[PDB]
Amino acid sequence: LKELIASNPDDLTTELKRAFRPLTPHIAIDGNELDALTILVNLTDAKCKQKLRDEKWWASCINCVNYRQSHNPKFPDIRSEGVIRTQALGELPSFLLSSSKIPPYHWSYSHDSKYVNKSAFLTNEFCWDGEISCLGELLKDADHPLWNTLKKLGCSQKTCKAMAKQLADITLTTINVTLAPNYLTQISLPDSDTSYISLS
RNA sequence: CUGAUAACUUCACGGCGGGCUUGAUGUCCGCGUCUACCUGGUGAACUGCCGAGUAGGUAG
Repeated sequence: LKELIASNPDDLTTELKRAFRPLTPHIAIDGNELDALTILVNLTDAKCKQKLRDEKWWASCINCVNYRQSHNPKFPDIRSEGVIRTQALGELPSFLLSSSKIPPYHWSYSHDSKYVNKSAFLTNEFCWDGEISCLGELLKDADHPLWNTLKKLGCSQKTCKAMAKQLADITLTTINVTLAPNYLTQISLPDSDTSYISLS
């Protein structure tokens, strides 16, 4: 929503740090991606990564979609040991609310304190012309645009892109919380007349 | 069968010093409140004597 006509607030560099992490609508790019990804590779480990993009590139930044999740079991008790990436099942009357009424794209990474700097390149949002989602869903095909920094930035060789294609095939259905043992809030209610249900 | 069960935040602490609000000021003119008017004691606590005695004691 903040395009290249007003992409420079000219105060300091908090705009990229604000627009990477989701609490707000996102910025749209067309071909000016080299302004972002020469900082993005140098976020971990500005026109310096051009012989060392190919290090810290094996599986570390790729593995952080498995720990990326839709729903957060660490609120407000952080020792929970989960990952939940499944939206809902059902629809409501209109006076009630849920996380179904609003678009599911603000998902992020909650696993570790030392791997905070590894949630880049696969958890953020681009918003090209609408249907705003994350990067792991729209990058599962062969013919894809905006690949100028794949044909030009020659440090990124073609040996691990197919692993990123085949590793993120099906992940929208995996749910695994384990109640033995953690700090998970668990509750019981009568759903039927006799058969209670211990939901969470 | 309650986002389940459990869950002692606390110790010390000097906002003080100084300060001329004043000057002047015509509220007045006029003005018919009037008419009418039963609070009643049914008959109802008497007749005498003494006291010089509107005071005081008696008999019935």
